[PDB]
Amino acid sequence: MLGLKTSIIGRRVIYFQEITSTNEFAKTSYLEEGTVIVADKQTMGHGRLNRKWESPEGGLWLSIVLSPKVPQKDLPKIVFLGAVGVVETLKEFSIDGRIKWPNDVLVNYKKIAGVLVEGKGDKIVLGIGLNVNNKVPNGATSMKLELGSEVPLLSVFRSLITNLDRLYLNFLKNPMDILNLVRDNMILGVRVKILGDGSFEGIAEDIDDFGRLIIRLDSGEVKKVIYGDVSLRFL
Amino acid sequence: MLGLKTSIIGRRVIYFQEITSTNEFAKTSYLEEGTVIVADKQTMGHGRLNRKWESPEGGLWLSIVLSPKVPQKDLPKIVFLGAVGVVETLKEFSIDGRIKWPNDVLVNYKKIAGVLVEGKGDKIVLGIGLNVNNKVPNGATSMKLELGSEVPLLSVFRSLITNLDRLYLNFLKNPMDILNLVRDNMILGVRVKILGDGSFEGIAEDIDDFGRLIIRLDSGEVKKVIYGDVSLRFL
Ligand SMILES: Nc1ncnc2c1ncn2[C@@H]1O[C@H](COP(=O)(O)OC(=O)CCCC[C@@H]2SC[C@@H]3NC(=O)N[C@@H]32)[C@@H](O)[C@H]1O
Ligand SMILES: Nc1ncnc2c1ncn2[C@@H]1O[C@H](COP(=O)(O)OC(=O)CCCC[C@@H]2SC[C@@H]3NC(=O)N[C@@H]32)[C@@H](O)[C@H]1O
Ligand SMILES: [Mg+2]
Repeated sequence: MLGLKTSIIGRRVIYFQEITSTNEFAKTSYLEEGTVIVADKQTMGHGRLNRKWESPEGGLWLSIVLSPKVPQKDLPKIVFLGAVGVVETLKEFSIDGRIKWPNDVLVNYKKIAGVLVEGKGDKIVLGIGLNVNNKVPNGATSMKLELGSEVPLLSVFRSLITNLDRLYLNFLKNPMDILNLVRDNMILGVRVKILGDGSFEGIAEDIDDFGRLIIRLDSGEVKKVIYGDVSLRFL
Repeated sequence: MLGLKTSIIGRRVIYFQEITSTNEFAKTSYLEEGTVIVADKQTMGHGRLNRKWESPEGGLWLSIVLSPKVPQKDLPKIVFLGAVGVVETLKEFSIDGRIKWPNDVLVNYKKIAGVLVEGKGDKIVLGIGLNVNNKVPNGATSMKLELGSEVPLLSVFRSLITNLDRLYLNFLKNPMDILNLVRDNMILGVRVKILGDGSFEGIAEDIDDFGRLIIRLDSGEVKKVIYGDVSLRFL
């Protein structure tokens, strides 16, 4: 009854009033590619590492099941599909979102969405959390806060699924295309701090052909950061 | 992201752009009580006694998994929950839906919806097919044809699910209650022909305390029809 016209992503959609985590459900259950897992709220929303993702009602919390027949080298770009897709849907709603490497979407520097990719077996789970009408943690923002009025969640859902379906289909044919869209939509030419041990600081110059953030330290040294137990903070 | 507020029916919803039959999928798959299976269109939709059910895009084709904790004697009343639920939704949209024993809902004697209940052990699948905006076979009707305008499919879904949840919750507590609702909404006091092992004609006067259709033949003889391998036709 949703009448989705997408080719792959959205062929099936499993909705929950409540759930622990759409990402967890997605990787522990057998699902055909393109299946979307979505819930009104998550009791155990997951961020990177052991971080929690606040998932109260009013937001868009979903996971998509993928099984891309592309070289292993390209898989790390899946997170960018989610991020660019969010940016595209925000634009449709007249909101300018900017990507903060490697998985965040910011609006005027406030986090409005986060992307979490997990790969179990030949299956890949693309998780996306977008604040729409829900209240958010201090420092974050939502579509409702940016526009001044509630946005129909289903309208956002349809827009995002349509955008992701297109990005994904192109990704399967032209896997390097997404990087271009990312460069044109991410925060660069600014100073950042790379936490963790070996912690350093420098200017985020660009992302390379593998999706690595290229940083120029004050000494002129160039480091290439791969995203994992990695965290980027502005300063 | 649908934001359903029902207690049981609709705790989860599995949507398909296309499927063979929601009733088949619901009977076959391991699903929790309250889970709703809905598809834009069915390729192998069916009615009773191996009959085909046209399921083109525009209609509401869904199945609900239930595990009614009531005496085995009350299970046959489940089909009425479906029919009454549809009638209420139709009335909310100002369409005069009336129940035709045993599983149909008509508008001016033209079928607009059919209910098919299929029986496992502790699991019951409540299937409902309601013509909304889809083309229908000659002699049938749709909400769109009745209203002279297209109706938002999602609004009909929300209405029906809300009604069914309330009706189901009450059924668990008072299994006899639905019979009153069936009586106030069923086509009665008219001449009907019952088809089973042979056939006979008479006035459909009412349903009894077991949901059996009471027929009064011209001889004054009273027969009690149990819905099974039988068919009812108006003269
Ligand atoms: N609702 C919210 N809005 C903005 N920021 C939030 C937020 N909830 C938590 N945060 C902050 O963002 C950080 C997490 O950032 P990270 O970069 O590590 O992680 C993320 O940004 C990924 C979030 C992925 C969420 C989706 S929801 C659908 C699916 N199911 C799941 O269980 N997860 C995925 C937290 O440590 C918080 O400080
Ligand atoms: N779309 C339609 N609208 C009105 N009448 C139809 C119709 N499609 C078929 N019919 C007629 O209705 C008869 C079927 O009547 P019955 O009383 O036996 O059976 C029914 O009326 C039950 C139909 C149940 C349909 C739902 S759709 C969701 C779920 N998944 C399924 O596969 N089935 C259920 C057929 O033999 C046709 O003559
Ligand atoms: Mg019938």
